[PDB]
Amino acid sequence: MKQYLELMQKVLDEGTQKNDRTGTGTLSIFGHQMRFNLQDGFPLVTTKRCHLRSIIHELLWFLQGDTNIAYLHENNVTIWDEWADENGDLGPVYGKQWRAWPTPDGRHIDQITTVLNQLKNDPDSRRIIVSAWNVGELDKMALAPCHAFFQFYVADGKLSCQLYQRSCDVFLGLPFNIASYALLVHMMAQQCDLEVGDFVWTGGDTHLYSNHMDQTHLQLSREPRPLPKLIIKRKPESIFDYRFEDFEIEGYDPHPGIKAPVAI
Amino acid sequence: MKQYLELMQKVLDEGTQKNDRTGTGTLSIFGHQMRFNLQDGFPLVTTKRCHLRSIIHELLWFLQGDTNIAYLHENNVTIWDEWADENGDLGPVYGKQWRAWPTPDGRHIDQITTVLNQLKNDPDSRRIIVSAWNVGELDKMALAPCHAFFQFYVADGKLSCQLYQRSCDVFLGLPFNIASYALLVHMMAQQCDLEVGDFVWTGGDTHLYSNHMDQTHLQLSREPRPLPKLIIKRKPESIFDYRFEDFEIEGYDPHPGIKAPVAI
Ligand SMILES: Cc1nc2ccc3ccc(CNc4ccc5c(c4)CN([C@@H](CCC(=O)O)C(=O)O)C5=O)cc3c2c(=O)[nH]1
Ligand SMILES: Cc1nc2ccc3ccc(CNc4ccc5c(c4)CN([C@@H](CCC(=O)O)C(=O)O)C5=O)cc3c2c(=O)[nH]1
Ligand SMILES: O=c1ccn([C@H]2C[C@H](O)[C@@H](COP(=O)(O)O)O2)c(=O)[nH]1
Ligand SMILES: O=c1ccn([C@H]2C[C@H](O)[C@@H](COP(=O)(O)O)O2)c(=O)[nH]1
Repeated sequence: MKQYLELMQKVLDEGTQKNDRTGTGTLSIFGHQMRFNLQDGFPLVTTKRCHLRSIIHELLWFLQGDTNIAYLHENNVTIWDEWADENGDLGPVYGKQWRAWPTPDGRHIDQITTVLNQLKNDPDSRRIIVSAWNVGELDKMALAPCHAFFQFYVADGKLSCQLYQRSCDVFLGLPFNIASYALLVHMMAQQCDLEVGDFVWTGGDTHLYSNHMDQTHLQLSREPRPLPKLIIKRKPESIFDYRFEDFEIEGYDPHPGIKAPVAI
Repeated sequence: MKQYLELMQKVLDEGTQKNDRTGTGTLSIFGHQMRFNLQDGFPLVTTKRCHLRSIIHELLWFLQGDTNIAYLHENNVTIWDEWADENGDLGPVYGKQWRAWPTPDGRHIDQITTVLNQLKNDPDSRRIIVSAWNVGELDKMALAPCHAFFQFYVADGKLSCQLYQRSCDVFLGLPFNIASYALLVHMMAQQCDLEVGDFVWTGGDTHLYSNHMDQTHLQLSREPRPLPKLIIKRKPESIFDYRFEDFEIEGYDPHPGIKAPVAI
């Protein structure tokens, strides 16, 4: 994608060499924002092949409030396995914060159903936020959240979303993080009889790891193909009721996949 | 300043007319970012006179964990007055979350001590964040956090900071919020022997209120002037014991302070 290839070119031309907790070394910039008008096409990378199945299953997993990896295993998703303890638990991560943020006095707030009730009764609110950054439970999480915070806004009967991502692995994580959030914006728009607006991505530490530089220069020498189409074949009774097979992706024809190591 | 003024015209050319909680009406955009190189001077507006004594007093009030406007009265800062209960209290707002985010298990977390220790021991960290968006406590706050989430970054001996401001009053609040955080970046750079870097601002619902258009049109015809320079006259034993006496701006030659109606 134009926006994606241009962030890669910007971290290569402006990135400073940093060290990081996984030992691997990075090229790094701080502060970046880009926008995708979701009516132009579904924002899934065409310069290397990505796999929808995985983006969808992790999204369904977040929406049920799940933080154990067995659901993901049942549907062949492996990326969470190094962080999981012996019982497959990742601790209070995304799915838990989304659906059941713990308050000081006993309570639990479901941030997803709150947001659906704000878009319905009060779409002009400036407080239609979902946060995963629970400072209090961060010591209990397998990984502190990268895509930590997001805000929805409604305009001419169109739903927009902005995500604050504190840390971003440009080459490996970001194809999946933007497809994940753009999918949640078609799901919340369908539920609210709203049209799709913009998905705005903002990054804190936006980086390329040192052992991704050949890969990066190969992908960037590929010109983008036309952006694919998302078809939802079913409007479920609630947002928690989407199954994998409601979603069809049309017109997706990518360049060959490019592999690269995950820094631990 | 040119970034701030470019944003102001953008909200007029492109802003959607929205109804808001006050009734006043607004012109609005979603998703906007601004980079301020702090080497080039202090980012306090020159097109209208801003009063540094109130900026510096609100911020020392935050850093001490205080949610009662008593301190701000001793030192004449008003603005938090319609939101305070008869005992002068705002609920667990900014300062309470910066210094004492409360767990489910009784304990508290001092996010400013955490963040100073991370800057003094692990500067490459992509988790040097402090959040004021405490979901389990939003209902006990008089007004939910506008400047909600920020992240620090260390690259070539320089300290940078990025802010997420969910809802923004371009005319009134935004001049004060840019100086306030740029100021914090200077106190943190000083306590941690780092040079100052970039201050990056990211907004959600960025808006201009209807009854501000005249003052905005007056401001857009005035040219910006050179930025001031912030001298910090001493080096305190901790970031918690700074004082009004310690801050000085050389080179501030603004246009007159412009009066404009606040919305309740
Ligand atoms: C350094 C780093 N660490 C991470 C650790 C946790 C993550 C969890 C999820 C995601 C983003 N979500 C997905 C969700 C599914 C897949 C992938 C990523 C990557 N992908 C693997 C497939 C793994 C496999 O062989 O089965 C791939 O590289 O193609 C997936 O199918 C990124 C990370 C990162 C990440 O991208 N970078
Ligand atoms: C509509 C609106 N509501 C707010 C809610 C309370 C706020 C609290 C803090 C700040 C930002 N902090 C400061 C810090 C200093 C000053 C002001 C605000 C406003 N101001 C007034 C004086 C104080 C007053 O309005 O009572 C001025 O003359 O410009 C100050 O000197 C803005 C708001 C807004 C805000 O920006 N706009
Ligand atoms: O959704 C995800 C999850 C993780 N990461 C990356 C960010 C960093 O490269 C790494 C997490 O390491 P820290 O930032 O916590 O150090 O994983 C992503 O890009 N996207
Ligand atoms: O630091 C601050 C505090 C408040 N506001 C503004 C944001 C909105 O204009 C209004 C708060 O209204 P809500 O967003 O909460 O609805 O005050 C600022 O811009 N900066």
